[PDB]
Amino acid sequence: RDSEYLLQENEPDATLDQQLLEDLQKKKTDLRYIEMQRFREKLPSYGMQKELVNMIDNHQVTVISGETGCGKTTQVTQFILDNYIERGKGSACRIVCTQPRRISAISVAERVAAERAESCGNGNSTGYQIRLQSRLPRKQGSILYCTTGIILQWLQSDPHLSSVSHIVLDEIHERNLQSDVLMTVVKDLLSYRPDLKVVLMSATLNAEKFSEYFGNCPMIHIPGFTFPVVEYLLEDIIEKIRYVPEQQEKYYYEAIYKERWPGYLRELRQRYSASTVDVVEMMDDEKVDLNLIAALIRYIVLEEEDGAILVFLPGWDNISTLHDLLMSQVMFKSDKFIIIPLHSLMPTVNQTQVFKRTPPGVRKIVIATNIAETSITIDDVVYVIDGGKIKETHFDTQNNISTMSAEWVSKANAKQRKGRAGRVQPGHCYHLYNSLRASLLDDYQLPEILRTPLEELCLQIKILRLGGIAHFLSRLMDPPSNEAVLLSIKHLMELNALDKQEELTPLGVHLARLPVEPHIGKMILFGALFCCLDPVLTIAASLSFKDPFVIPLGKEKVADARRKELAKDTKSDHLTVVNAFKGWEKAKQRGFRYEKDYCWEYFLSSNTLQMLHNMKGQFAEHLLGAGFVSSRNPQDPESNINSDNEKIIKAVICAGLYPKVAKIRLNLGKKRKMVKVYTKTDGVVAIHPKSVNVEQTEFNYNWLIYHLKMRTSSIYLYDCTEVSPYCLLFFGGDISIQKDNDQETIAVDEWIIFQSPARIAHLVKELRKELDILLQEKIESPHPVDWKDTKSRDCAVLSAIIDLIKTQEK
Repeated sequence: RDSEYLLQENEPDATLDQQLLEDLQKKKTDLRYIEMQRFREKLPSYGMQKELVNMIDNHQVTVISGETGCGKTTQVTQFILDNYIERGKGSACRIVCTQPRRISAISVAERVAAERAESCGNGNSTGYQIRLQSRLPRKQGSILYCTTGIILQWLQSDPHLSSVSHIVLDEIHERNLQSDVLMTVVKDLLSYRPDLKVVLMSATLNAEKFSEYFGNCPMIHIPGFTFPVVEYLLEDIIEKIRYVPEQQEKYYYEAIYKERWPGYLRELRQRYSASTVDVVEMMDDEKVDLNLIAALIRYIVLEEEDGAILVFLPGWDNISTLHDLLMSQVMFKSDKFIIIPLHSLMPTVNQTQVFKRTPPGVRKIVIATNIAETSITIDDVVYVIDGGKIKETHFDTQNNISTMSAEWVSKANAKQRKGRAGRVQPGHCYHLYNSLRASLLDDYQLPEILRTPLEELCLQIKILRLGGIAHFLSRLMDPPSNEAVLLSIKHLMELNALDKQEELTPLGVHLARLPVEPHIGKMILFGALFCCLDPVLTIAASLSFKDPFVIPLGKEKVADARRKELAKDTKSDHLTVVNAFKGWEKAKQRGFRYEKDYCWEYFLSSNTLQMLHNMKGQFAEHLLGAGFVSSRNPQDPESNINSDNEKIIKAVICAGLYPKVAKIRLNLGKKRKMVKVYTKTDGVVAIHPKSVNVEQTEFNYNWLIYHLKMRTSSIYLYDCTEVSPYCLLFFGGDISIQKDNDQETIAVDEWIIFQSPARIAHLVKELRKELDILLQEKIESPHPVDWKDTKSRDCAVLSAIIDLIKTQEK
């Protein structure tokens, strides 16, 4: 599907070499092309054109460093292609350039195409490829921008990337998980592709680290900026706009801050007004001051010249909050402003705004996360407001709990955010951290591979059939600890994504093709297999990032009553989210006023709900690319035949949430205040309000599945549903028969004991085996399970599993 460009053959043609040379000379007489060349000559990269081309041509691996917007992303590919065209060998060029995000690959390809007076794709010189969407350029003498995830998928079809002549790894300083994997794969590939050219592009600082990693390959630095960008710190912002508000290693950095705090304020009084110093003193460092950002936006639009504004906020909750804060003011209601949120989980079509140039006198305001730190140009942006924070994952190998929080930005993220301005004219960057904070920021973020769960890392290593997982880890630039990888290996075995021999099962292959964590991937996969797609995607969307319920400090009683109403008799916090989501979808189409009244009455965040709606569409796209559904619509009827069956849904939840399994403790007393639990694997002992099942003294089964755990030593259960004992039997771990004696019992993972006929254990072993055969046949050419067949081997297997799950027995 996405391998169309890769699977082509690199076959240079002398006739096309002559056509490209003549076309280039014709371009040099075209007005629109000349004006683009005028802009290109202003870029710092243009002065280095001969040095860059000569160095890439003389060395297999090259490290190029330069400031943000120096021109690396849009120019280096063109310098390679145009040099080949001018030498009469343009058709020998098949250049692939990676971007960290899909919006970058699209916008950079459109910009390069425009710089060449061409449309993007359509068999022209430049195009892009992302998941399930492409504008492909011609076969030979072409440039293809894509995401690093696209190249990783390509390595499954051709581990040598045989038809690619140049591969340009951009933003390598952004040490994301996929980029570190790809970079290690490229390093191993060099000896197998002596004809391949590799270009590494990187921000000035620490660029030597990547040279050293690739055998001390030569480096070349592009100096300078195209335009100046003035930097303002928090004290400068408050002074300029006269703002008046309302009045382990990180632990020691805070002590340094607290120790230097009084002396910093003293020196701050010699340079700034006493009013602004008092405001800095009362600024809170735990959250971004969105009211300050709103006041700064007002000042820019009312006092500064035309130019778009780009705001960097940690996450979606801040973006929607600021968006509503602006839209509640009369000034921003008019069409003289266009306020555009930007989030990676938004649909691609919503993201493709922000690029259309604003007409004179109209102010564009983009509210983004760190997705906009990369080339999402545009750029008619003149003003950058850096909230000073970034959403980071932090994984504690103990308790196996990952925490997402708004951390202080690194100096690299700040420089990337400042660089978004000054791409076409002088700009301004406003940082919402004070000068003392700036001195205590890190140079770079910790690489993501050192601070996240590594289940996707191991699936990725395994699916590409490169080497053993131990040898590949040792080849990474920054290898993670062995204990973190074993925990991921252990988790993948409990999900049955790996077998006992640490080898991929058929399920693990499909999970490795889904770009989400395997627990979520297994849930949406079985939501597609069991034809209960829509409610499962809603549940999967709420397990990451969060549930839509917002319970103020005093409203627990009333909110619980509203939640038990939405729970009906499901005894399931996850189906409560389904019912809340469904009620919101109805109230949303009945006018914006009904939507607000519905969310207020049931203690719901309409902003979180909209995010859940966006993520459901992204999950369906993932299943489409993996061949498990026939369309991108989560409510497609062909994937929702069983969406009204609570038993099948609860089984799919269990398929995703195992081994997070909890046993209910029954108290002999009739009046049981709350429910006693124990999980033996965490080990939780209590269930936390506002859980629907807090006061439930009438459970149908003695087993619960859960997801969220709290980092505090006290072990709570945030959400849970009662699960059938046969769901744990089928979707669980190892099965065993035990004698009482004179009474046969079944065990799942030793600790889950049941009073069932012993032959059920043999049945589950056979149904698990049939399920593997079903998934194995899906590996070659994946197709959805055609449920209308009924008299099919795949439908009989899934029906037998569903029939076993649909069993009421305890």
